[PDB]
Amino acid sequence: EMVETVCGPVPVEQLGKTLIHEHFLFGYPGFQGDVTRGTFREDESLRVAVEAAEKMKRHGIQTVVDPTPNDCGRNPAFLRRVAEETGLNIICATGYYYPPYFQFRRLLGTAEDDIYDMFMAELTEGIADTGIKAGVIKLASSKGRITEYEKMFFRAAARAQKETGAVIITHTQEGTMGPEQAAYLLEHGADPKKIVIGHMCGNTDPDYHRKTLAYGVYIAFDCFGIQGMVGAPTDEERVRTLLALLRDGYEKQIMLSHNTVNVWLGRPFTLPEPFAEMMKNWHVEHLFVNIIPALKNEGIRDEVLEQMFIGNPAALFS
Amino acid sequence: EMVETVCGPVPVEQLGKTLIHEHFLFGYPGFQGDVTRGTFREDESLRVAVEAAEKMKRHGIQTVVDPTPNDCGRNPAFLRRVAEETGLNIICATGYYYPPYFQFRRLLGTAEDDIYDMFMAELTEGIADTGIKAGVIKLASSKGRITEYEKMFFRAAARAQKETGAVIITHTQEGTMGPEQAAYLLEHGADPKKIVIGHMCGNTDPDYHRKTLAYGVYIAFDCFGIQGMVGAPTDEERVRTLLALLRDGYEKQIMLSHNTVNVWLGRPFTLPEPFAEMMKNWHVEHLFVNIIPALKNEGIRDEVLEQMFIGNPAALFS
Ligand SMILES: CCCC(=O)N[C@H]1CCOC1=O
Ligand SMILES: CCCC(=O)N[C@H]1CCOC1=O
Ligand SMILES: [Fe+3]
Ligand SMILES: [Fe+3]
Ligand SMILES: [O-]
Ligand SMILES: [O-]
Ligand SMILES: [Zn+2]
Ligand SMILES: [Zn+2]
Repeated sequence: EMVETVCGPVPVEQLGKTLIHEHFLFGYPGFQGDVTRGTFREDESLRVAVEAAEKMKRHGIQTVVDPTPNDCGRNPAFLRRVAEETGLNIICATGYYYPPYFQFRRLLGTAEDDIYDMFMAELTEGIADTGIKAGVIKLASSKGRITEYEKMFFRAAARAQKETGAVIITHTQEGTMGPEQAAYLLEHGADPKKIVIGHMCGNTDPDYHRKTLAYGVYIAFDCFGIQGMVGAPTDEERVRTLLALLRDGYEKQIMLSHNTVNVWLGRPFTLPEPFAEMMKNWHVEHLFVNIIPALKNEGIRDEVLEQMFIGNPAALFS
Repeated sequence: EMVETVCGPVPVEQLGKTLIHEHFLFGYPGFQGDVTRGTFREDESLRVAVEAAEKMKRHGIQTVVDPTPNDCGRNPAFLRRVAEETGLNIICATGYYYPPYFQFRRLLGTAEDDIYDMFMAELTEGIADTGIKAGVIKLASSKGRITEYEKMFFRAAARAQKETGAVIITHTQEGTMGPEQAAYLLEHGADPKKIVIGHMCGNTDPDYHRKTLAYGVYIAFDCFGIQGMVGAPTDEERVRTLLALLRDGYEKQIMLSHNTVNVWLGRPFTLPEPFAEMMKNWHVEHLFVNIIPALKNEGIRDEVLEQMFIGNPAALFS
């Protein structure tokens, strides 16, 4: 029926056309240490975010999932300000990026319990004093493995999902562990229809994807526009991969996004022109402007795309 | 002549009796993600900190070095409030606890430069907008090695020390790398008389210490009261070790402290009773009330102790 957004509960029927994975703000853990050179300018950042939101509304986006983790600068009140200004629905996450705070607590024996308690509080009571609840649980695993640290979060996540029916969204590292993540969450009682395995576009072998899809989870091709960095494949390889699965009838299990960071937290930087040109398409219109057109030209039907941006999010949250 | 404190520049002659290593606030990196259950209560925390400061003043402490790293909740304005209330001098640090924020920047090729630039700005311009400058650079290495990540900070630190004459204070992990740290900083032009190698009390082999002292650096026995946790020796083993070096004439190179955390950031916790009893003496009076008395009884002279708490800090900062 309902999903919690940064502006409170909203009917799932009303979510409409949705990007499953975008960041208004994001910083890599440790950004907070770099405050003297990386101080947060709220009014300018709000301007950039409101601009990004409007752009999305231009292409009929009514809802955005912003899964920024707790230790990556998640800022619910700021997201609420963006939503209040634009009418955009924004759903935020509870979760951590892929030690030693939770490692210390593991020494105390309470760590996995504390993580569960955190998920429950943020899903059912509210984030800090913002009075905002998260709508998704955010998980991430490492390249080629789900570490013992990460598994605590996975187990906590599963446990929390059973109580709340919250959606789980995942991050996979460099195209690994898709099936392992799905299998492990299912072992601990999670519901596949409530799970999105993210960053699947980081692997070009459609066999890998089918292995993941066999579990009945959603997968996200959510890194469109990211090329030539962090061992990423090109958008063409993504399209090629995506086409294979669409033709094989998997549309009810696939969702698309860019994983943009519209305001970087911490110290400003400039990608060097080696990297810069390859990333030039990493913005929130790129799906609408460049990717979807190519898909049409390869005979993907509007009924199919609507399953991805409208039907799938709707089913996911219902 | 002068050292920067949280209340601005102060003549070194006026620093007086000094604890080289205590924390008013501290949290392990990642504490900020646990905001919903670990929210910071400023007025209560300020009360506890002011209490801790008064305790120290009772035993003639005029100056405290608080080397809380940037990503561990370092809060200069808060420290300034404690100092303004108590007349205590508090010197704070610039530095990081022992990825991926600075790992990402290493991908950009600017990381070590950015770190240096951060040290320079915080030593010579100010921390954020607080108008407070750090008085020490804070470094830490891992158990049994100084990683390539950590070396960036070491090289940045050395470089900064040459420009500013700032003091470097270090953390060693479980009694390793003392001599390596000293040797590496010296290779890059750091001045041994401006370096304190911390957590030396984590190793009980006085040969290890002498190896470190041969470089002409200060060493800190700064974990008094910490027992039965993370490879910590007992205070008795510390005393035994300390006595060997005092009798061998190293007093001009040794300093003492407790490495207290008076307000933990993040989620409150309680130590289990197995751990809790061993740690019962971990407070800022313990040196004064239990350790120094034992040293007197083993015939350590007041002239010697004064070299440690007064002469050494004074020489260190001058
Ligand atoms: C420039 C490299 C790509 C990148 O940083 N993507 C961001 C999006 C949010 O989480 C990520 O790591
Ligand atoms: C309870 C274990 C001991 C402990 O927490 N020491 C703290 C002091 C400050 O930096 C440390 O890591
Ligand atoms: Fe992301
Ligand atoms: Fe410390
Ligand atoms: O991401
Ligand atoms: O410490
Ligand atoms: Zn991700
Ligand atoms: Zn330390």
